[PDB]
Amino acid sequence: STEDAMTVLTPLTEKDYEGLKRVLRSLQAHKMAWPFLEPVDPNDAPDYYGVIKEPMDLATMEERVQRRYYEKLTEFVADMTKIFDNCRYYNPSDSPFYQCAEVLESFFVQKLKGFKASRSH
Ligand SMILES: Cn1cnc(Nc2ccc(CCN)cc2)c(Cl)c1=O
Repeated sequence: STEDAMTVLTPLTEKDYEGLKRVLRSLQAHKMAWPFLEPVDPNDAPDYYGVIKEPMDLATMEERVQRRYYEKLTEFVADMTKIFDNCRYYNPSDSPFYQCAEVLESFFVQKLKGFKASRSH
């Protein structure tokens, strides 16, 4: 679709980055975002960094958004998707972390669809 190819192909502008920061800020303020605000503490999960290849967290993405790290929206979505995929990979489905990744990813998808619609019209 128009938004699909534009997500893959259209380079991010300074205007887009205003939308990326807003989406991220709305995630950081969500009540179920508490496990993803900062990197996982390895004292809380000893084997986490031995099994998770590419860890990710909202503070790392905030730094990358600040430094204009992302060139395409797909790269931004890929980093965010890693946060939730890493969580559901390491934790059981009845874990509070797992449940948070399910709620927050749905919330992110709602906000991402709003951002994609604002770039095209
Ligand atoms: C297994 N596992 C553990 N903790 C997670 N988040 C998280 C990050 C930081 C803090 C407090 C910071 N000292 C608490 C929880 C995730 Cl996401 C996870 O999967």
